[PDB]
Amino acid sequence: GPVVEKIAELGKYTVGEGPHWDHETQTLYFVDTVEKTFHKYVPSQKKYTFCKVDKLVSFIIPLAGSPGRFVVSLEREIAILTWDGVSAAPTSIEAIVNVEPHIKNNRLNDGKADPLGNLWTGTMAIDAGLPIGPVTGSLYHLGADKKVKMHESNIAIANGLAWSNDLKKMYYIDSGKRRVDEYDYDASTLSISNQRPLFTFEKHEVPGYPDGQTIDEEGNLWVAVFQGQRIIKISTQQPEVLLDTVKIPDPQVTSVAFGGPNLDELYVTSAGLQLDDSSFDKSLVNGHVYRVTGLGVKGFAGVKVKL
Ligand SMILES: [Mg+2]
Repeated sequence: GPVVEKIAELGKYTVGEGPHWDHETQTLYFVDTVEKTFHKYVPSQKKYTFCKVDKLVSFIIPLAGSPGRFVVSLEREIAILTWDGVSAAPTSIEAIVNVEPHIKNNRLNDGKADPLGNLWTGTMAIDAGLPIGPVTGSLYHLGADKKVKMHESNIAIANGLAWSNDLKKMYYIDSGKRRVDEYDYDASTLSISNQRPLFTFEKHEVPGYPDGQTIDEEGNLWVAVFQGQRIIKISTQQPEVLLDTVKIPDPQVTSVAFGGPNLDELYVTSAGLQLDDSSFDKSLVNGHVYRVTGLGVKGFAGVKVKL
């Protein structure tokens, strides 16, 4: 019986997203895509701060070796944000690369560093829709040479990413496909190949859409289910195996990250934005942040981007 706790200190988010646990400073970072804000929460000291920008944002990841600098998305730009962690505006922003300069109605969505510190992230139409909408996105990684390489195309809603502990596989979610895919991942060349479905929602009566994901020390995936009011735990040893379900009060669960001193607390973001064709009445759709404990598994600290 896991225990799910609403973090009252944090309030309500329109689309809370992109949780990142920095273990060295025991700090959780996350974003609100639609409200154009970055957020910082220090649980041990009950400290909460935010930063405002004027572009759509989708991730915030500390830069390796540079305290107070972060790699972030600003619409289609990957940028370095210099932020003191407390002032409401950044100190400076420096663009690294625009991934799609000539696709004006796209944006970056989910992004994460692979275990080697390479940033992987995908794009999507700003007006992407569920269950059907424009399909214009692609999946990229950024090299330490500041050039992007494309790995996948025809993505509707570029979402959660994770890598196996032995660095042989990569897991990926296009929410439009309502499944989690697995790929063979070559750490030497950074190539992915042999795409196959790992877990298909329709085969297991799972409502909603997969969104963010993370992996634990046992190699199982924890997947946020947007419009499913839950997180699910799924096997990576065998396809199509649902291991557990944990209900979250907010229906629009968006993403997940392990954190806390012992890396055994699961932080969970959600979205209060009410969409058309929701399966839930508006009084239920709030956008709180949750902490889940007693899962009996640990995960890994967030990886910094090397760049
Ligand atoms: Mg997402």
